[PDB]
Amino acid sequence: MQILLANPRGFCAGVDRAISIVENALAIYGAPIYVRHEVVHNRYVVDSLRERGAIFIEQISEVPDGAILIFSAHGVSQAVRNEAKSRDLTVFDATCPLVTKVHMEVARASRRGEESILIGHAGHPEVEGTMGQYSNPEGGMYLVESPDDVWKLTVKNEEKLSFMTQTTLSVDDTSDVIDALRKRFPKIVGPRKDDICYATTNRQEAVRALAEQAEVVLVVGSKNSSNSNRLAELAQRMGKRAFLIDDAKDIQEEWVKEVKCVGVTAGASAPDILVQNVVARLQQLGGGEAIPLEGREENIVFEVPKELR
Ligand SMILES: CC#CCOP(=O)(O)OP(=O)(O)O
Ligand code: SF4
Repeated sequence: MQILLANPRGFCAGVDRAISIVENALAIYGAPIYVRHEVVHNRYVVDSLRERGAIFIEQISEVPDGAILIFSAHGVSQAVRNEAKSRDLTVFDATCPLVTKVHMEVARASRRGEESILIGHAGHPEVEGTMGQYSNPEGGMYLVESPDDVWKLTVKNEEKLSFMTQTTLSVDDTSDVIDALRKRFPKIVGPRKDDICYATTNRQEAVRALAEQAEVVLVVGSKNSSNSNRLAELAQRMGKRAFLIDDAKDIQEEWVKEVKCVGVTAGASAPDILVQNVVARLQQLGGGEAIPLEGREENIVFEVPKELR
């Protein structure tokens, strides 16, 4: 059985930065370091940091006075930031710079009292954080997930309306939402295409290329990782069996029995050691040397804040 690896796969710049922010905090200050939300949506990363003394919480009321608190890479609402600010807390922010870019646009619209529409998935932490930058009661902030949602939306003033997107969506499904937004609201203002980041765009392109060759695609990523779920979904819609897996223990032999070509990729929150162990397991199940596919080269790095070198 041939093993193909998607390219690019695995860690993006925001996820490597966020992990480094928590590890460096641990190394500088010792345990415990409190983290608001999973720093990134990967069970192995989160367990690793927990075993080293990071304590992951959902609400600032779970953090003691005097504690060091880190915001996860997905970002936080103004209310959460204000709650940490009004408390005794030393705060480091691991929000990806490409999520903060979206937050600044929502802040701008809020200050103008002009309504905004975010395209994104209800209850995802990034959507909570981004919706949470809008505070002006005179404007409005609305979430849509599908064209049907756009067809039911009514707003106060459609001549002054802008849109933003979550960073880890399906490029194709988002494009259909934006097409609806523009038909429904011809004066709506947005970015040229969406706020989907380079890493999400690039890993979707890479898994498309992988699924063209492979019969079965394994995506290394946790169940609550939006971008990892989008890679599996993309492969499934191309008619390949695709499985979202945390690690090699998840691989069921039946999924690859009699399969001549198996493809592996990884979401932007999955460490390469997990892919290495997946490949080892596929080799126990008959696979040969893993062959990386040619891919678009990535070169962006985001540095940790100077305070945490
Ligand atoms: C912030 C961020 C990021 C990329 O990985 P993730 O943590 O799995 O996040 P998503 O659930 O948004 O995909
Ligand atoms: S998936 Fe994109 S926006 Fe999210 S942390 Fe990675 S680089 Fe930043």
